[PDB]
Amino acid sequence: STDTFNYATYHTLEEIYDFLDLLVAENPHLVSKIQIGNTYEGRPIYVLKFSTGGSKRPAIWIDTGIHSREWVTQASGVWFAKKITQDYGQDAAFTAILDTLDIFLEIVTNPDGFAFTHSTNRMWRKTRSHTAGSLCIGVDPNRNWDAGFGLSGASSNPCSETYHGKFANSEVEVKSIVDFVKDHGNIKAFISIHSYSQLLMYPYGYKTEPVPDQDELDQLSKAAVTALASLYGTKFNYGSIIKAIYQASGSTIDWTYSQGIKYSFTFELRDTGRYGFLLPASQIIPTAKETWLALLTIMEHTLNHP
Ligand SMILES: CC(=O)N[C@@H](CC(C)C)C(=O)N[C@@H](Cc1ccccc1)P(=O)([O-])C[C@@H](Cc1ccccc1)C(=O)O
Ligand SMILES: [Zn+2]
Repeated sequence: STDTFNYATYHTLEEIYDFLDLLVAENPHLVSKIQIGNTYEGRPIYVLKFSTGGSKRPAIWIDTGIHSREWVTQASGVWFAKKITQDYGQDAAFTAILDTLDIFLEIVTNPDGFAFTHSTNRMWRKTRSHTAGSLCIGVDPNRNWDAGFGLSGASSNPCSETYHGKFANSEVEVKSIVDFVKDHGNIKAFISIHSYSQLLMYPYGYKTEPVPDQDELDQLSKAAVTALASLYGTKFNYGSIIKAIYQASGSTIDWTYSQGIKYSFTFELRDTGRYGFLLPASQIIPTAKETWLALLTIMEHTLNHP
């Protein structure tokens, strides 16, 4: 059951999918699973919805595993799902969050990539869509969104790690999120989680110009990384994507923010390079724990600022 699940190890796609079902079955009045589409290879795409009721409540969205090799992100998502059901009705501050906000959690945002990192190539990053006249496979799901699509910060070469695709939303894994969010209409925070580098970022990645909500986002980022540090002393930096890392066009939070989702953030988790993507299983739960502190901070702020 989810009480006997090993949270400190990396799992396969099937185990994570079995986990989703276990958690819904153990918490039928709190947690449900939504299929938002099928991947290029036909695998279902699922979102957990955590809700104490109401009808299209204001919601936080959290996604992990958009880039499939980023294993700590999926492993942390599993932990978060469990943390939510452990804490609701036990922790008062968290209970107050979920008595008002819904939470949507997409643990494996790129299932075909994820299965590929298990079957064939531990370092696979992209989707697994085939591109004609190319033998190279896949599109960078973090360059396929409709925000500066195709501008500097992405590549038109199908073989590139940052290939943008033929057009915005050409990847079904991306378009499925787009349609979910637009159909929902009441997403107030959108958090995309990646690794590694220990960063918390707000938009834009595609241009240098500051977002109009920059001072609010920046101070929230400061509050979040300070919360994160309070646990093991892990040091995160924060800023716009373009300043903290590099120019990237067609990325997720640029899109979400342009739809009016003000609290659009992207995390880069542990570590800063020693292990990079190959983070030991012994760092899964501390990464998750400290990251949960940062998440609490953003959620509470979203709760309090309509
Ligand atoms: C071999 C390697 O490291 N490749 C990079 C991606 C290529 C550009 C070289 C990468 O995979 N970056 C991931 C994490 C990272 C690694 C080293 C330094 C900094 C970051 P990333 O999660 O894939 C970085 C991410 C940044 C981002 C976040 C949100 C909106 C726009 C861009 C991205 O490139 O999508
Ligand atoms: Zn990434």
